[PDB]
Amino acid sequence: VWLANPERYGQMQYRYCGKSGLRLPALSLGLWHNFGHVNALESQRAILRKAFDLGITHFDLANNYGPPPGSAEENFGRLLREDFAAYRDELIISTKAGYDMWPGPYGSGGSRKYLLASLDQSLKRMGLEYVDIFYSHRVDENTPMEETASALAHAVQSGKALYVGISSYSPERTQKMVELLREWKIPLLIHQPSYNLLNRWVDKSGLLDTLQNNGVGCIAFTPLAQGLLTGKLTEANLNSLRLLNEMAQQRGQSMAQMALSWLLKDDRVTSVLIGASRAEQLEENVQALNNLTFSTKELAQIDQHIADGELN
Amino acid sequence: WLANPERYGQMQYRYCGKSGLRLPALSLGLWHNFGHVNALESQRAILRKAFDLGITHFDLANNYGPPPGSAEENFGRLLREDFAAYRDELIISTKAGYDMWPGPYGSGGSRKYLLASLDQSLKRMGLEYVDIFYSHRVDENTPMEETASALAHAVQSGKALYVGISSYSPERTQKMVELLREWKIPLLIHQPSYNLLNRWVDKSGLLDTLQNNGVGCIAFTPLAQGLLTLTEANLNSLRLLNEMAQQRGQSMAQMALSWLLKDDRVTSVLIGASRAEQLEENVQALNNLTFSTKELAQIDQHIADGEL
Amino acid sequence: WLANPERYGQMQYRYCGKSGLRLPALSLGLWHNFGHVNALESQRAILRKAFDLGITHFDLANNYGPPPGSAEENFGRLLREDFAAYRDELIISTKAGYDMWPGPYGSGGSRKYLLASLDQSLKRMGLEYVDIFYSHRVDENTPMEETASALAHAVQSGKALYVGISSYSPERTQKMVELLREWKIPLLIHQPSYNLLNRWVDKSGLLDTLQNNGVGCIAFTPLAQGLLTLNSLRLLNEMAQQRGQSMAQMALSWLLKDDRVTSVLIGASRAEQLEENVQALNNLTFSTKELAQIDQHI
Amino acid sequence: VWLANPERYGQMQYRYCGKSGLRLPALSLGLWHNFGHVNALESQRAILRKAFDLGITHFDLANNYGPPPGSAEENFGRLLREDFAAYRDELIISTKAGYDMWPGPYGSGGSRKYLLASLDQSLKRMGLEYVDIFYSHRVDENTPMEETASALAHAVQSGKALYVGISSYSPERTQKMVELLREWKIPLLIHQPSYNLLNRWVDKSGLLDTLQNNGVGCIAFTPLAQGLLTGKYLNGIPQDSRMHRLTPKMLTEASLRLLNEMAQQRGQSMAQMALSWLLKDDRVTSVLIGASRAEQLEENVQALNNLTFSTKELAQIDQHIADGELNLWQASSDK
Amino acid sequence: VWLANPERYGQMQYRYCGKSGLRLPALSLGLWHNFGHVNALESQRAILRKAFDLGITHFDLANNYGPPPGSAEENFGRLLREDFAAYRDELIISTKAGYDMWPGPYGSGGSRKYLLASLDQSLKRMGLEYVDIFYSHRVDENTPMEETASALAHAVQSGKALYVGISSYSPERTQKMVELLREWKIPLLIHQPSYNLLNRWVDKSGLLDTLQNNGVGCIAFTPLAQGLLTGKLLNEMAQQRGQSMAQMALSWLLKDDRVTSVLIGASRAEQLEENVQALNNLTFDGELNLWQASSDK
Ligand SMILES: NC(=O)c1ccc[n+]([C@@H]2O[C@H](COP(=O)([O-])OP(=O)(O)OC[C@H]3O[C@@H](n4cnc5c(N)ncnc54)[C@H](OP(=O)(O)O)[C@@H]3O)[C@@H](O)[C@H]2O)c1
Ligand SMILES: NC(=O)c1ccc[n+]([C@@H]2O[C@H](COP(=O)([O-])OP(=O)(O)OC[C@H]3O[C@@H](n4cnc5c(N)ncnc54)[C@H](OP(=O)(O)O)[C@@H]3O)[C@@H](O)[C@H]2O)c1
Ligand SMILES: NC(=O)c1ccc[n+]([C@@H]2O[C@H](COP(=O)([O-])OP(=O)(O)OC[C@H]3O[C@@H](n4cnc5c(N)ncnc54)[C@H](OP(=O)(O)O)[C@@H]3O)[C@@H](O)[C@H]2O)c1
Ligand SMILES: NC(=O)c1ccc[n+]([C@@H]2O[C@H](COP(=O)([O-])OP(=O)(O)OC[C@H]3O[C@@H](n4cnc5c(N)ncnc54)[C@H](OP(=O)(O)O)[C@@H]3O)[C@@H](O)[C@H]2O)c1
Repeated sequence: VWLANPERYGQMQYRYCGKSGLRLPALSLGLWHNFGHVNALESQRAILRKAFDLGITHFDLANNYGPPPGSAEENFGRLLREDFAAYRDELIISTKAGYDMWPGPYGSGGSRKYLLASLDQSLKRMGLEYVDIFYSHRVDENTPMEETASALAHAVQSGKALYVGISSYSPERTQKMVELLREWKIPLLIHQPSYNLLNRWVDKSGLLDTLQNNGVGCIAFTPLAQGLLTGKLTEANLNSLRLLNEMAQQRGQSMAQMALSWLLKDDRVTSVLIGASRAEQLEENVQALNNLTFSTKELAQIDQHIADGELN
Repeated sequence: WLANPERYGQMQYRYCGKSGLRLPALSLGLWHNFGHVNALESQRAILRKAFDLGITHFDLANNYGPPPGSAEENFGRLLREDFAAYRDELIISTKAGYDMWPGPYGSGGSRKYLLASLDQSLKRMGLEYVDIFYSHRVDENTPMEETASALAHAVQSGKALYVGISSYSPERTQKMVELLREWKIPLLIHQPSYNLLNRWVDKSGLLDTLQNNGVGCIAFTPLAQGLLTLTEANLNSLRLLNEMAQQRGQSMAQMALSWLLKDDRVTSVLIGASRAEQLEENVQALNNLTFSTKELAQIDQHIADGEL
Repeated sequence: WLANPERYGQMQYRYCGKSGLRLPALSLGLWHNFGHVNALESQRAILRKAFDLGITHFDLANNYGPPPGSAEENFGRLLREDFAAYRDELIISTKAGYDMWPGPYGSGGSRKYLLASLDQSLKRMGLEYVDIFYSHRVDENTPMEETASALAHAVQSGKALYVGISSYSPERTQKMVELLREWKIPLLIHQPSYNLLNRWVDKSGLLDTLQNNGVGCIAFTPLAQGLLTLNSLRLLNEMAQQRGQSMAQMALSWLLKDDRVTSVLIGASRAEQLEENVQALNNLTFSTKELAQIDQHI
Repeated sequence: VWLANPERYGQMQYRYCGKSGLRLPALSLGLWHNFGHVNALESQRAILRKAFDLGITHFDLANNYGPPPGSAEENFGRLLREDFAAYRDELIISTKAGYDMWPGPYGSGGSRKYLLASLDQSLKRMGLEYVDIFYSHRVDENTPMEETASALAHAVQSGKALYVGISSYSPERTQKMVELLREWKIPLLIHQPSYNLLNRWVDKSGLLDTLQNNGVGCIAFTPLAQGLLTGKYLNGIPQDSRMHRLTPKMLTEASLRLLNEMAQQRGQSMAQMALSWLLKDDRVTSVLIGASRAEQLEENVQALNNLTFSTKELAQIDQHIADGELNLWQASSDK
Repeated sequence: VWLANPERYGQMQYRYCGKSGLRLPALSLGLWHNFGHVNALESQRAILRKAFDLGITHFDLANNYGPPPGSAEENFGRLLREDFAAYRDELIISTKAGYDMWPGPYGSGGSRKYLLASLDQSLKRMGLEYVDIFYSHRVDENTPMEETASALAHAVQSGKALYVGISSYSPERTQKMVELLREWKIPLLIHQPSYNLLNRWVDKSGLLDTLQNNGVGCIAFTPLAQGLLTGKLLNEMAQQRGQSMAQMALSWLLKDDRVTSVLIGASRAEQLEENVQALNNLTFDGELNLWQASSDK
């Protein structure tokens, strides 16, 4: 019998997702790594329990997370049944379809076949009646967005997803998906782009404007550039990373914490989607919330060191 | 049973019209050879070979057998036995429109027949849904509004992922596209008879209507039920068409299929089989999909000369 | 589908040993012609004709097909389609003992094999229980106490109404009667190979063991697989002609000439063969002279 | 989809269990270690697939195997569903109740309450309608054997277990259990004692004679003394070993260097000889090995190539291999 | 989510029930009163939680406990589902049939009809596959004991009761029930008689000897004479021992290995806390046996 921390909602920051009434935790946990059948279930269990005890209420999955593909969703479903029986309604669970999942022409892409068949498999693996958020995981340029949109609408209409989202769509495609979903009277909830201090296509492309103009949330994935922004590649690269680490030290933050605080420095990002291989990493990362302020000078110096090391 | 791991290596897949659904260039139909009059072991060897060759689309109708219904039952049986892990790699269709059961609700295009028939097909196959449900033919006594709305209810209720029509004129096809658009459903596919010796589809303007509306085309009786495998002039022309195939290094069947697949106007050709070896032969059509301008003229000329 | 209303008018039924169960004098076996290699419509026409002739007993085993299990599955399908309203008018048997599935639990007489096999058979046929469950053969490496107790568990648990054995010697039969009596279950039936050209049953004393213990006898391969349909076979055919019978009919009548045999378990590949075979019942008498001449030729 | 090795039944030896018709593989796999939630499911899957591909058809479990308790049974149930859907009827699956499993007075021991509640939990964890063998896992001197026996009989009668067994019972208690089960017309199938070259209470006590006289099988547990009889601890304690994760207290001055020579002389590893030795007698039905990786199964099954020992060999072993003081289950067998 | 006290098994004493392997807590909770639909569910919840947190693992019910009849079993089923979902297998739950439950000739007594139909209703009310102990609740002199026994034996054989018991049977009828149940290879587990300082028919009749000789446990009911032995001259002896009167009355029953358990009631948690402290000092007619009709037959 497991009891979650009664103070779990006392310290975490929650942000409204775009114009919706759904509040996401400022840090969410992704299950891309460390939740496959290659990882011991006890290690996974400790991570999920610590995340919920820190008030992280959003867990982000996809069909092909593991390895092997599907295993994160299965393991998550097991831990849900064992430790989160009483807590499902306090969690926001997402899954996605778009990348290679199973063999053949219906195992990848953006067709109605793949999306709806995949959603069913994901709900069965996780033991859920519905996900909170179902995503088109990437752009499929060979499926008309009308078809992808109508699949997402069917997920909602049928009660298999409460809300829908997209991931790695250009601003123009995002705008088209908002419009197609509006024809079904469904608001696009959220957009999940890769976004970190060293990868700012989101800024440069004008995505954040499209999102804000349409009331769509933003959840940043690989916010630590998969560990590059943690301190653990040319000479100028390393020297810049060293200087960024020194800025983080000046702020009283690890490099990881400053990378997260930077994404969260303004309202433009709803949540950052962190990974963890152990509970202590969650404890460190959520402390990013203790220092979300950057001076104009700091923001310039950060961009400058990135310019100087050619980390763009 | 384990499907061939290399099954997706050689088959060609085509997007169905403007949709994201990729059909195999050759699909298997179950019109013949899958009734209760046919041994289940023979059926099993055919379906297993089809999937091993990368044929992912299996086309059924309520009344396929004989007797009526039995193709769907037998398929369902084999699906459970051998394809338990593979449903989501398959495109399965059924249809309603011809005589299936006695009386005024057993044929035609009414909401009663279509929906009651879809339910019977899902139960016989053991499926929650078909990938493609079709109106199997035109019913001039049911308003197309009723037929279209029945197809829409199928989609809405989760009993069919997509819908199609079979043997509709270009004008009726265009009206069905429009009626289904009112429901925000794109018509996926049209299934006409179409082969070297039967080109109403081209001449009527059907292929243009399909392409213009982003509807796929799957050719039924692509071998003219074996003719492409009778007066003197007919036979003599078929002999010459056979010789052109020989020149190409193809059987007549393979050339007949390649010809339909020579361009993007056809999504798929719907072949039958009574044994596994015929599937092996037919899919080799993909090795030679090119026809010169001269070849296409000579083919049409021999067809003209034999009055085929 | 409606069964012939006169189906009980002509068939002869015999009490199985001392029990109250009446079997038809001719029963249908599904050893051949009911596999996935045989079209279902042909199978359907055979079963409908058998029931229309009053044959109420259908004999199956786990490994009947081919492939193994397919007879039981095809039977289950036809039961559901055509015999939905008639299950309680039918006596259905199955068996375990021969090779069914790979490995050490897929053959023989163990509790593991018999009880697992029964479960698979009931699932393949779509039945809550069989009327008769059999040990299909002797397993000299499993103690009979184990085999018997498995059969008893089948009865106690409601998976089989009665139990039987097949191809057991008179001595092993007697032991199985005794082991089952310890459970207060009477052995219903013995199924031996028995025909004009294979009479170990007579020579061994089996029929006496069966009668003494009230156990029924159902003869399998009663036509020696079709052989009883060269110079001696010619003369046996001439005796059949003299009786106004086909050779097949005489072979069956011969087995049924005594109260010693409850039923003969025929196979059929088409309906017409059933129609011919049941007419054996029109001439069940043999003179002493005939019986001698038959033995003399054969 | 997964396909088992078609030749899986070509090399393994199967032995009739006592006087029953149940044939166990001469090597069985136990899930005491390496199948908990602390062990990756992929590693477990590779072990079970290799075991079945070698013809090992018997998997032995217990309620409290893991860690944590219950997790071996849950993981096994998952793998059964995923890889062995078509093969359940080719497997012999056991579980047990008798050690500490859950808190309180009903969570340990031999009572009808504990045994029947536990069997239900094991079936639910494994996703099975029944186990092939249900055991009383040890002696409980405070529960009358009549109660324990009757609980095992209810397991059989109700269809939750095909056969029943006992583990670590003295010859006298074994004999009583055979008698009490006979009153229910159930034959006791099997006895599971600790038995290896360095732990021979089974020989000394007369247990093998009791078992044969009652037609009861014998499945030898810790047949490698947990790894000690593998030689893996002759020149150091390896990183990837149970002892680094069974302690170095067991490596006393008191055998292994001598035994290793004898094994070399036979063309066997020490592990193989240890197994062959248990299997030299037709009264040992099987040896119940553990494995932390597939390669260990491949080595161990080759024990079956050399099951013969000369009088001299047996004499030297009896002379020169003293009790190892490693029977951690002696409490049960001394009652 | 509710978590039971992790030290719940640290203080309670457990006793083997007769010759069986089943260990009952020395104090068990009965639901005769205070668990009907006339009692707030929150109050009931606080009592059961405290009982378990003190290591009391046995809860004793009957079909007609309430009021109204059946309601204790229903309330208990609810609380089981809400707070004891993870703990069923740590609990010993009993029910009974024998007194008036429903109208008519099948609603009382010892017939196979009443006992088996009643067991099915009890299991449905409590949401349980089986009870740990099913009892014949009293003697029915108009049903042959062979019938009652066989009904108890069917409960066990069918998996609806793990063990069976009897309540308020004379020594002679107890002995007959032991013998009848042995013909089914079932040992009678337990006898539940009224027994307290002011009501000792159990001693005088020879029942404790019959029980011990047959390996049957004894669970004492109305051990506080319903509250009379709580205080609301004996009180002065209790004071001398450093005990409340209640504690001394319970200690007295538990002074011997003759009593497996004393079956207390409670209307609030604090009474459980007080009563279990009886275990700290186990060393040493009121005309109130309202269940004497049954024990006199
Ligand atoms: N939609 C998409 O296309 C997409 C693509 C990628 C990811 N994502 C999502 O985003 C999530 C985040 O991606 P990611 O795993 O690359 O996240 P990240 O936050 O970029 O890196 C996470 C990893 O960095 C390490 N780490 C985390 N906190 C740390 C700390 N305080 N100090 C040192 N190291 C630390 C851990 O790895 P070690 O255990 O190796 O130390 C952890 O597993 C995923 O789980 C997934 O759901 C989505
Ligand atoms: N317990 C055991 O060990 C065991 C072993 C074997 C059989 N059996 C049982 O015994 C049953 C009978 O075995 P069986 O099929 O060999 O029996 P059989 O009656 O000796 O031979 C039947 C076959 O003979 C042919 N036949 C039948 N009637 C005929 C007629 N009137 N005219 C011409 N040909 C005729 C048919 O074969 P064609 O028409 O194809 O030539 C038919 O399939 C089985 O179905 C089975 O249930 C049991
Ligand atoms: N009834 C009971 O009370 C009881 C008690 C104990 C056990 N058991 C049963 O008996 C089974 C076996 O117990 P056990 O695992 O201690 O038996 P074991 O066979 O004495 O020990 C097996 C361990 O030895 C190592 N090993 C095996 N083969 C090897 C080789 N060829 N080379 C090197 N190392 C090798 C492995 O450990 P590492 O690789 O991790 O070092 C493996 O996990 C249990 O799984 C359970 O089913 C029952
Ligand atoms: N088999 C049968 O025929 C039969 C018959 C009767 C009972 N029983 C069983 O035995 C159980 C016990 O019956 P019972 O409730 O009369 O038993 P009891 O132990 O004689 O009395 C319990 C009652 O005494 C009062 N009390 C308890 N502890 C106290 C304390 N420490 N200080 C002050 N007052 C205290 C409480 O009543 P207040 O707090 O409201 O005053 C409580 O409801 C029943 O629940 C039932 O399961 C069986």
